Amino acid sequence: RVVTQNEIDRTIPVGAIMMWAADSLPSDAWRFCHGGTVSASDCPLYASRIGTRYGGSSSNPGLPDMRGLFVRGSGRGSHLTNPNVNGNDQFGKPRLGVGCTGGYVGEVQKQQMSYHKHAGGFGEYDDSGAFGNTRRSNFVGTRKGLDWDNRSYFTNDGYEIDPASQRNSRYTLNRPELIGNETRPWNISLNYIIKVKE
Amino acid sequence: RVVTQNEIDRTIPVGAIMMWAADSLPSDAWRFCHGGTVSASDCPLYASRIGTRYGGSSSNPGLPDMRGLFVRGSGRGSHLTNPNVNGNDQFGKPRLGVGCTGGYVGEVQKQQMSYHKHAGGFGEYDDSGAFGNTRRSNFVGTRKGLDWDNRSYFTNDGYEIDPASQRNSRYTLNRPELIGNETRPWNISLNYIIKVKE
Amino acid sequence: RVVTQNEIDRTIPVGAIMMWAADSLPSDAWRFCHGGTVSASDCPLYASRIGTRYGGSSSNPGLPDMRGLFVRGSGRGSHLTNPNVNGNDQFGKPRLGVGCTGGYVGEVQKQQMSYHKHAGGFGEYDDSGAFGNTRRSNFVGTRKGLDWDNRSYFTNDGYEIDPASQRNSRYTLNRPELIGNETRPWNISLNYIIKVKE
Ligand SMILES: [Zn+2]
Repeated sequence: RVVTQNEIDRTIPVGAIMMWAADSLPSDAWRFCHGGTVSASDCPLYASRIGTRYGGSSSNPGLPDMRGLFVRGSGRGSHLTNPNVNGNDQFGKPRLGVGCTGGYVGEVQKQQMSYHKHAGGFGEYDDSGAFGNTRRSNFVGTRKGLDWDNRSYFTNDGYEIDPASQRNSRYTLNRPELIGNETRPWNISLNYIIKVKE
Repeated sequence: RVVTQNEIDRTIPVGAIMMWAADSLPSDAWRFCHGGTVSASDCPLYASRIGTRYGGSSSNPGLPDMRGLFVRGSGRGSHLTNPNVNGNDQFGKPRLGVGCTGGYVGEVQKQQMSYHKHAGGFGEYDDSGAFGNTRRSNFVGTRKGLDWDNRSYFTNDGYEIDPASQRNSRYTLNRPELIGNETRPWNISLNYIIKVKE
Repeated sequence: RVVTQNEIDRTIPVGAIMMWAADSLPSDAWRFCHGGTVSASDCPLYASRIGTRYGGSSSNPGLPDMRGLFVRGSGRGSHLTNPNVNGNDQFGKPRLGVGCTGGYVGEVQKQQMSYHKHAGGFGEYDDSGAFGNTRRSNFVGTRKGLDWDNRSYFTNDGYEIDPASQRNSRYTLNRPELIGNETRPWNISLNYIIKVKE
């Protein structure tokens, strides 16, 4: 059977986004998601379906600016709402779905890390750590001079303190370059492209 | 040359997933990945290629529910298996590829953060921190009353303890809103759509 | 209007990447991003547009190997460059855009977490924590034997120290399975596919 023009938008609707493995595009059917605009007269289905939700004006609708961004599904689906990943576990700690959701379509979220604790390098005999404690074992502390009206002294920020040339295993906090400015998984950077006209 | 119907599935095969920049779809060729079902008689190539791997039944195959989820490649490829990002570094710490992999196709993984350490706000002269230590320098500790049969006292969970109105630089632990319920990178939320019929 | 062959590449250009919800592909128009190669004579537009940027040779151009990887947009766009997510906040801490960027197209980044601090389980009266401190309140410390030429003792790595069967709420550091080998958000694993020929 021979294919007609109405099947084009059916196959890839204007408004759709995919990835692109190079730096330039071969045709004006697609545009980069780099925050430009399109002309509404040039791209009437983009103007009608997307409008100004990514900025611009009705005459020159905005394109998404996805440079630097990861993508997640909008909303919160069955893998996140399952009761078995919500509520608190047997130790009273929230399960890993709690507080995790996509936004509305087009919403941008900043980097974040879950709250979490570490066991400290000092402590005492009583079961009275401000934020919890281990069982008693081979751990240092003092028997002298304890009182309970002090400050909590902060840990450092996870970067190394001593120079690499003077460290060994026990003077090194972390896996190499794990701590930095950004929370993000292993990833490849690609361009995102959006379909704007037939 | 004129295009025939067999080239449709060639160009975008049923089973393919991309992103969508709005809240509704213009045709029934695509469906949202929101965990619905399709009819197998309506969508025979979806029924044959995908079947019940995302749930549903043979008569009404399930759609993926990608709401709230990021996407990674299934498996573990050259960027993760390269020996230069595996094994231990010169300080005995596992390199950043270790333990990092995609799952099988359709597998869902929960949020996670790598193990890591911080330098503590207290310590002693001996090279005997339970979890390691720095070199000796301008760091507080006590010379009195040490013993080694105590508990380790936990750090807090990274949220601020004192109110913003009473903090300054040194009373503030973290970058603003960095700590929260979720580990995730900077991202935009979009819909995912799957091709279900011609 | 009847559709001709030149509209194929227009609709989905060779070089485009999307996702795939199964384990095999129905036609040779697309290939998995599993690090293979294609033949340049079989796939001349792939050879001309992509060349050897993902490896291989001019005669047999390489395919991306996206197995295990997430995707982010290349570059750094308006959501990351906005002055209101850069610079330092009122406490002198860098806002959450600082240091966050996509790479060049095809660049791979390793997992990372932002630097951050926790409040320690010990401290003293003076406003002199090496890495900061809270206000004075109900916090343990010693009044005896302080000096300032010690080491900083490290925290542990966030994994639990005591066995689950012997823990309760206050002996448990973290949300269940939050700490592991990998920093990554909630996600689904899928195949990535790239368009290589008409
Ligand atoms: Zn930490």
